[PDB]
Amino acid sequence: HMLRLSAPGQLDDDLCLLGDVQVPVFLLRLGEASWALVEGGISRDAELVWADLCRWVADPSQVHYWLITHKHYDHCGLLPYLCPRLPNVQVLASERTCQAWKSESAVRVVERLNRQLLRAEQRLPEACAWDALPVRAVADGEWLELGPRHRLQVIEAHGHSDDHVVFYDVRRRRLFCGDALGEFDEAEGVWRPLVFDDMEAYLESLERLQRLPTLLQLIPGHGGLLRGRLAADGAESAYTECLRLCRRLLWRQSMGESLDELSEELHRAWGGQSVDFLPGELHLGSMRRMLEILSRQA
Ligand SMILES: O=C(O)c1ccccc1-c1cccnc1
Ligand SMILES: [Fe+3]
Ligand SMILES: [Fe+3]
Repeated sequence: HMLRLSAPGQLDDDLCLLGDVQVPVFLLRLGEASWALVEGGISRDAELVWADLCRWVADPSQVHYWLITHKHYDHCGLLPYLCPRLPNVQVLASERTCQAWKSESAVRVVERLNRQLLRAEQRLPEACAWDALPVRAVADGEWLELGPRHRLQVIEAHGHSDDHVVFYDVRRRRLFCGDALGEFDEAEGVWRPLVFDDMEAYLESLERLQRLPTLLQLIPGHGGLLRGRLAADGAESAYTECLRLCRRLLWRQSMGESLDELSEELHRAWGGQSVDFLPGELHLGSMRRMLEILSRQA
């Protein structure tokens, strides 16, 4: 489809997709000798993303920033493995996201999930300690002056998770939105909600994002770049899909169903898209957690 760019390589004059479209790392060209990365992928893609990076970046000491939307294992798994190969990089993440990397228990969960995704006999490169990452915490509303023609605003966007932020390039009307709008359904063209921490926060983040100057390019955590009407309408559509799921939950409960019934149906209808980077137990359990959240707050 012409409104979804979903191939590795160049996406715009300044922007490339590295790795797999399902868990991509974006590469911004900031100048002749300066680059940034956006989103932090899954650990097992280290050599793939590194190889792709080196096709565009002849000297990786020119990689100066790495912007991170949130602490989930599929959005920061590359950091310890590519860190050592990027001697000038500064990781830019929220305060709560940075805090997660200082927690032994939180780090354990991330490492276990990423290691479930290794192909057999696959060995990972030498890793920085999670608590030694070259991180700089960024605040809600902060302007990241990345280069002469790259200025991105941090916007708090809690709900999917309690640390989540998005990054807005107003010059290009371009929003890196992480998972805050949900998972874009490639077959049907609609947003699937991903409410895994707080429904009220998730919806209020979408209300605020809807107020941004009209979007031209919308870049979520999975699936590529959305443009045209999909970008312009994305936040509003994500919000109305979340409400649709609430009504659906209420309708079935009112017929005496357990949360497990709609959970299995959502896993069946939606779990196939992420099967290659998400353990299926996690998808089904995530569907259950989401319905538990919607059921409590509705
Ligand atoms: O956030 C996602 O990308 C996602 C999408 C569908 C199902 C589960 C997750 C998820 C849940 C928890 C931590 N990581 C990922
Ligand atoms: Fe997530
Ligand atoms: Fe994700």
